[PDB]
Amino acid sequence: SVEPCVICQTRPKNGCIVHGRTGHLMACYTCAKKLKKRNKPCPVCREPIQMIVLTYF
Amino acid sequence: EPCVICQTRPKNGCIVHGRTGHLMACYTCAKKLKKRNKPCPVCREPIQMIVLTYFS
Ligand SMILES: [Zn+2]
Ligand SMILES: [Zn+2]
Ligand SMILES: [Zn+2]
Ligand SMILES: [Zn+2]
Repeated sequence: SVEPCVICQTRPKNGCIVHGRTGHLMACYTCAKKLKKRNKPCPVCREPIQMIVLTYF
Repeated sequence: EPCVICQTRPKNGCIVHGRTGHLMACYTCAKKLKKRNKPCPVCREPIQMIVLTYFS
């Protein structure tokens, strides 16, 4: 999607939530860290945030 | 923004090296690069890991 981060609605989607061989790119990196830090699941699949990847194009 | 290699499939292959990832290629072209021991196209750094990427 060409939309911004689902949480802050301002920063770009650059926080790949990675769980196994798939990642879910919906949030910015800082909002993705905030979810993981507060022990929140992946917004898309509600599966635990195994790791977060600062994504660039 | 199609895959830079096959110019057809979407960019869904996150080349991951450390905590940063470079999203320029599709997953199957990204596998092909890693398989053949080719570096990351963007930074020419080793492909540690490839991630099939999907949006919300
Ligand atoms: Zn955000
Ligand atoms: Zn997920
Ligand atoms: Zn491709
Ligand atoms: Zn790279």
